[PDB]
Amino acid sequence: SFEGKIALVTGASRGIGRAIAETLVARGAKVIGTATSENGAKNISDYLGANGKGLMLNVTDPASIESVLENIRAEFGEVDILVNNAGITRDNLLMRMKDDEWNDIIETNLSSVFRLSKAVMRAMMKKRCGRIITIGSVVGTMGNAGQANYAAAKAGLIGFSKSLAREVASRGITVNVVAPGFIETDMTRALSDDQRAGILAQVPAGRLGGAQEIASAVAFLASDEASYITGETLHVNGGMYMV
Amino acid sequence: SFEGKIALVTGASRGIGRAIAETLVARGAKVIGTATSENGAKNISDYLGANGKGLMLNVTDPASIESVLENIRAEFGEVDILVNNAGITRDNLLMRMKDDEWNDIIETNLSSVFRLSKAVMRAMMKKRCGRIITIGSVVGTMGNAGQANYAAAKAGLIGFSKSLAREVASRGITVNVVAPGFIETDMTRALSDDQRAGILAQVPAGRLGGAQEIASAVAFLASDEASYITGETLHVNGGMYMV
Amino acid sequence: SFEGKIALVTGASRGIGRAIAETLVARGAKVIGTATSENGAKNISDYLGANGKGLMLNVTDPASIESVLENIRAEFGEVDILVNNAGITRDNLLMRMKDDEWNDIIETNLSSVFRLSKAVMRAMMKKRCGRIITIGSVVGTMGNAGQANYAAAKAGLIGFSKSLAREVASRGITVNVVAPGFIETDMTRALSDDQRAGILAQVPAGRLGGAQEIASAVAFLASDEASYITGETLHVNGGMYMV
Amino acid sequence: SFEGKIALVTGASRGIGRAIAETLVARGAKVIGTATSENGAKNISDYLGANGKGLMLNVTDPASIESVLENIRAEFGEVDILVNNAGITRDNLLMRMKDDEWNDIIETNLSSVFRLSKAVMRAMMKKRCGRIITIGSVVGTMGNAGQANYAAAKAGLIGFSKSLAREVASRGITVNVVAPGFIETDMTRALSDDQRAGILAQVPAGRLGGAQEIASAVAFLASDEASYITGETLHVNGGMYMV
Ligand SMILES: NC(=O)C1=CN([C@@H]2O[C@H](COP(=O)(O)OP(=O)(O)OC[C@H]3O[C@@H](n4cnc5c(N)ncnc54)[C@H](OP(=O)(O)O)[C@@H]3O)[C@@H](O)[C@H]2O)C=CC1
Ligand SMILES: NC(=O)C1=CN([C@@H]2O[C@H](COP(=O)(O)OP(=O)(O)OC[C@H]3O[C@@H](n4cnc5c(N)ncnc54)[C@H](OP(=O)(O)O)[C@@H]3O)[C@@H](O)[C@H]2O)C=CC1
Ligand SMILES: NC(=O)C1=CN([C@@H]2O[C@H](COP(=O)(O)OP(=O)(O)OC[C@H]3O[C@@H](n4cnc5c(N)ncnc54)[C@H](OP(=O)(O)O)[C@@H]3O)[C@@H](O)[C@H]2O)C=CC1
Ligand SMILES: NC(=O)C1=CN([C@@H]2O[C@H](COP(=O)(O)OP(=O)(O)OC[C@H]3O[C@@H](n4cnc5c(N)ncnc54)[C@H](OP(=O)(O)O)[C@@H]3O)[C@@H](O)[C@H]2O)C=CC1
Ligand code: NA
Ligand code: NA
Repeated sequence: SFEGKIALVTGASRGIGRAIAETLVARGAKVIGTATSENGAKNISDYLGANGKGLMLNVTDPASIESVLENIRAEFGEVDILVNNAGITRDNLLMRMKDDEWNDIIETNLSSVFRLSKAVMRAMMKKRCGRIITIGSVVGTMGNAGQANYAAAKAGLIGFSKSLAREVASRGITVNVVAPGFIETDMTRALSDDQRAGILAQVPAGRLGGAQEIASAVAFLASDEASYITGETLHVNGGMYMV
Repeated sequence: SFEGKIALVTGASRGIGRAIAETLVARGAKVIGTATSENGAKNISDYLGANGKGLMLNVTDPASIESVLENIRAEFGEVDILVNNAGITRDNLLMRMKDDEWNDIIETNLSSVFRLSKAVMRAMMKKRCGRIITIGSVVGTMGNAGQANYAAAKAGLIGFSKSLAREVASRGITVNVVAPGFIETDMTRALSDDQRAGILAQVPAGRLGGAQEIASAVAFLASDEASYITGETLHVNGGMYMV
Repeated sequence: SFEGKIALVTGASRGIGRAIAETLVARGAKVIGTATSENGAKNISDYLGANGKGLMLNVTDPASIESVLENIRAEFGEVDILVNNAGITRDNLLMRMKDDEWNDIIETNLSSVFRLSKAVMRAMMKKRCGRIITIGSVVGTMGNAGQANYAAAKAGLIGFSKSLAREVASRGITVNVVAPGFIETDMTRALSDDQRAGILAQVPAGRLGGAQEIASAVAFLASDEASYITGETLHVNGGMYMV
Repeated sequence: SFEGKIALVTGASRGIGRAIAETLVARGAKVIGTATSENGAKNISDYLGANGKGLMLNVTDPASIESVLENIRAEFGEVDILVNNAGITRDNLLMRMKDDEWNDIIETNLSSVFRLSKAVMRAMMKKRCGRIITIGSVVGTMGNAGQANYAAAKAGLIGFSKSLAREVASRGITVNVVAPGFIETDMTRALSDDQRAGILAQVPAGRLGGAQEIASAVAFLASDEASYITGETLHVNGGMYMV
């Protein structure tokens, strides 16, 4: 399914990013997963073993981006599949939201998509084949109190993706977004009973999503069987929102 | 894979419906495909072989629906996956559109979705597992001059699907729409050389889609890897429209 | 603002339809409001007085539609502004939904839009000016358990409107949808405390909408100041849903 | 009318911003319009006369924002209506897009919306009344080749607006977006004869929009007749895109 393809998955330490990396490996890809520390990069190298490696990447630092891409090109080849998964939250109601909480979210969650996409596009255009998949959020579509920064970044990456899709579609490259709802992570596992119940009440499916479920959606769009899907957002949210 | 799941694909004679039926068989489903005539049903039985059967079905006729589902239950079992693919066009500008052209489109393309979905839901709710997937159209979301009837039906089945999705989500059933752009079939071949050039100019991918590309999307949603996707529309249109 | 214009408002007896009629009159229109009984038509004639009249109209009966339009053409002139407000509900979970509850909703809420729009379009096309505005619902966009019929009709009229908009836009006619959320009516006034509280919890604004608020939106789109809005849905729902 | 309401319109020198400012004055608002230079501010003061004032504002500079709002509070009072109209383009295909062209668009077109909205919200929350309206673009929803930066900002401000809308709705404040299609201004005049023909071919209305048509939409949302509209995008594009 992905035999001979090279994938770059940003933020592949755990959860969604790790499930994406593992799924792509399971279906034949060579995967480079990234973390913000050399130790995180080591842990990624450890689970990937013979099927890829971990590298330290800061998606807000241009020099870090060039270093990582040159390493990949030296050891593996040109990136066929880019999965923009790295992302953070800095929640606050707007009157409490600090300028840094705004700027860091825009930089890490939106400007990252610009930087990484631009860095891989030339080789994909030459090859007349490629996949760019960004992990958005239901919050980008519905909005959410206390997450106006996160919502701005997650909505903004859809506008970005639609525009890039229009630029590259004629050369067999697709550019799409997967938008998760509530996914079980270490964060949600630490919530109280009342807090989890409050989350579940929002989801018609009546459960949290799994990291693997997001990985399944990404792997579908990354495949040869999604060649006619571009500029699309695939919502994976148990019916929490419906558009 | 779909080992031991029973799928009903309406309108499986050719084009998108046939591609869906073949894909579901290849991945382990027992498939019942339908045509509007007994001769068409036999042709379906021929290609399905030991993995399924063709039946004559008119999706506008309640007696036909009832007879077909009883035949399926007697020979195979209860339907696990319903694919509402049957559909027609009756194109005209509104000023020329005949009552029959409106009504036949509503009955064939919209009311069919109600009738078939209702007819399979009880058993899916009992098993706490099910898939309903309806083939929509880009035209349902974009609109198209000369197709106000078709657009009404294809938009209407999205509203229907979101509502049903909300009713059944907590019992492990998903209800989704796959919305193709222009696909090379007997619905499209009838266009002129300049209509085809006009359509191609609207598609960033620079090509018509293939029937197998829609089948790939349907098969993804029908699978256990799409359990957290419900009330969603998956657009497969080469970038012709982006939402 | 509407001096010299003729408006037809279907279902103008009370609530939204009556507020629409009154607002259009207040801004200079001549208004014909419709009801399903001769007595309802009388009550409309009574509030409209010198600024229009009531007529008995059944939006599912073609002969009734021709009769009403011929009366309007004789007494007033050609319809400049059509507001499709007539609509019903027949709520039920899908396994309890009767065929008549499906068919009556499609006929009254969706096929009506086809019939009335077609009946007024020729004169608007000749005049190179016109407005068609249909009252949709938030349910058409979000879906709702127990309203799959209503949701199908309300979503279907958006697809219809987009297609018709594309057909007529070049001749200065716009075709739009106003989609209310929860509006205070006689129905909601009769609800229990717990029932009203359950509704309000869904609405960030924390109140029900007024019939006049929907009328304001319709009057805006009907005006000369909305000439560049077409194929659009204007959601008036206090933030109950956001697209 | 807006008797005794104070409106701030960013970028009111010409085009859409000027039309918005003039419309709000004509309907009784006291208007503060802004330009990036003192010479531009005087030109605004000239046209506003006794009904308002021009001020120099840079929406990327926190000190400029603070100074301007203090000037408004000292002379007029607290802002009741904020119209975020200031915006720029820095067009390029992604492969040629410079870091500056990305960053300046994000700062000017997206982060400005955060900064200005935050700066007026406290007083609106105290009064239990307010309007925030941001000028988006069709490109935010559709995407456009060569405008991935602009699209990211214009999509991003929708996510922002939905989130803020959710925070403030219960206190009688609305937060909405008006999304113009192609409007005859200094942003568009720079296109070639064949670009203009290419744009016109994409607009069913068969014409560019007027600046006053956007002002009409803004004025409707700013009014007391749009109290139940929040978190909404009002598309004013002649049918160029339909959602
Ligand atoms: N419910 C959920 O969890 C949902 C998550 N998402 C999205 O999924 C993605 C994964 O996040 P989440 O699920 O919270 O799980 P994590 O917090 O495990 O994933 C975030 C990853 O991003 C990396 N990262 C953070 N900052 C930077 C930076 N400056 N440069 C490079 N990498 C960075 C982290 O690296 P490190 O490991 O080195 O710290 C980490 O691997 C995000 O984009 C998030 O918005 C979307 C919808 C729902
Ligand atoms: N082709 C395209 O570009 C696109 C197609 N679609 C949708 O995809 C679906 C399949 O389209 P496509 O393969 O192109 O179409 P085809 O016309 O090739 O096939 C239509 C199928 O539906 C069956 N059918 C028609 N009427 C009825 C009825 N009353 N009861 C039961 N079955 C019926 C036909 O049966 P029989 O063989 O007996 O005539 C046939 O098997 C449709 O829903 C269509 O709207 C959507 C977007 C684009
Ligand atoms: N919360 C709400 O109330 C909302 C309502 N809407 C929509 O607003 C519209 C008004 O409905 P509602 O608010 O329930 O108030 P009403 O029930 O007062 O309005 C319905 C109107 O439709 C007329 N009508 C019913 N059947 C027919 C028919 N066959 N032919 C012609 N006219 C008919 C009725 O006529 P008569 O008076 O003669 O009985 C009545 O005037 C509907 O389209 C509804 O879907 C949308 C969103 C929210
Ligand atoms: N024209 C069109 O077709 C469309 C426009 N839009 C949007 O409409 C809005 C106005 O567009 P339009 O009238 O065409 O544009 P113009 O270029 O005519 O005007 C832009 C305005 O924004 C001001 N401005 C620019 N940068 C800054 C800054 N850093 N701080 C404060 N003010 C600034 C300008 O000030 P100065 O005069 O001092 O330079 C000017 O008043 C924009 O947000 C644009 O994206 C959306 C869709 C279509
Ligand atoms: Na989708
Ligand atoms: Na809208």
